[PDB]
Amino acid sequence: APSFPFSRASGPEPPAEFAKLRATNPVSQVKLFDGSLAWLVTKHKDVCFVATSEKLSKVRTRQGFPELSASGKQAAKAKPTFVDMDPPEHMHQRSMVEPTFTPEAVKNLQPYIQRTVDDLLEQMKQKGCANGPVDLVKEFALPVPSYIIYTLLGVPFNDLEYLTQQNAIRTNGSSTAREASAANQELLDYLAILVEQRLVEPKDDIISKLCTEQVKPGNIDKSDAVQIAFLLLVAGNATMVNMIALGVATLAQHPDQLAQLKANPSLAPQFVEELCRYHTASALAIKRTAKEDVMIGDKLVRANEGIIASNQSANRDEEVFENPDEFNMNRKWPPQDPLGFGFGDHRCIAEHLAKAELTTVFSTLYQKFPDLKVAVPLGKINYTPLNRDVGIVDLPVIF
Ligand code: HEM
Repeated sequence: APSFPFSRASGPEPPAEFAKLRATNPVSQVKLFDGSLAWLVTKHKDVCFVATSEKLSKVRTRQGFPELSASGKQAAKAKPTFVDMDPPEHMHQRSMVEPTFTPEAVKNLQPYIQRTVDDLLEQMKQKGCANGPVDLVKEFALPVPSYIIYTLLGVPFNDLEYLTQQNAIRTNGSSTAREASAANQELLDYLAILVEQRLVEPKDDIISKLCTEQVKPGNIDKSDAVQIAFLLLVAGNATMVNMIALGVATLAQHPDQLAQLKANPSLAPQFVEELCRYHTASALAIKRTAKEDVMIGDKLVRANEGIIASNQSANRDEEVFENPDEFNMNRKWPPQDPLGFGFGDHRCIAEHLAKAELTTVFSTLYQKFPDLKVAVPLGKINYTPLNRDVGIVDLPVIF
């Protein structure tokens, strides 16, 4: 059995194994970092089944749960938030914070989203690139999702820049473990203090809603509220940064499609749908353990055996998406959903927010900077390490 996670075939490409497995062995065993074996599911139809089957569990203290690193195994010990829950606990807690992420709520947030993107682009203009390229990640891709999610949680304007930097330090590949866990402690301590404040005078933010509607009635206590606020911050932010940077890089590699976006910014939604299919930047989140024996394709998954469902592989499934390895924002979409955001009950709570952010960015970026260009050769883009989720560490641009 091959070791898993697989490495990406190159900087922007998924692992090569998935294509071979989809054609010859779509449900296979892989070897995890700790020698334990797990089942790997690679086809769109089977990913959808894993994501929704009531015989499979996300509870991480069940025997056989497939942790991919040593830190996930100790992370498993902490009191769980709804990302690691099964029904009916899962939706009991998830529904406490879902109101802010509904399509209606996200529609009302659109003016604020546009203003955040506008402001940060204008800052970047004023900084200019008269002394060399600027890092689109640091100047724009990192603060855009960071400022929005922090603001929704209830962080006041003056604290945004410091906390944005701390959260970036958490997941920066060149941080030592001491730097990353200190940045991590910094974030938890700040949220605990903000929870204490909102318990005394609530405002109009997610933490205030949790304090008022759940903590004070006793449905949860303040430490649960900190953990839920922390989950909402860290679950999607690094992914959002990578999607933004990956969109810019992808457009630089497909000049003809960038020219269409420049001449019709209303194509941004369709560009965003294809970006999220093609660059599946969160590909290791759909994991389960089997509560009972369960049949997936021609394999029997025994109870207490772990499953990993690759939505990355599913998004390149030739049986669903014609010419899946071509980036085509003008593609015709089948009936089946792309799985960039997962599937079923656990499907990314922030799907509508994330798409509205991505769509606002790509309908605005090139209207502001019609000559935005990646300043290094495309073969020299600094992608994330090949053993991690696809992403871009830094992206020098001129405009
Ligand atoms: C392009 C950006 C993003 C992508 C591609 C993405 C992707 C995903 C994926 C694949 C999952 C697993 C879903 C499943 O189990 O079926 C997920 C879950 C989740 N995401 Fe996102 N995400 C993004 C942005 C965000 C943001 C901005 C937030 C928070 C503000 C967020 C919060 C969550 C949470 C809380 C879950 C767990 C939901 C649950 O288990 O009920 N994500 N996301």
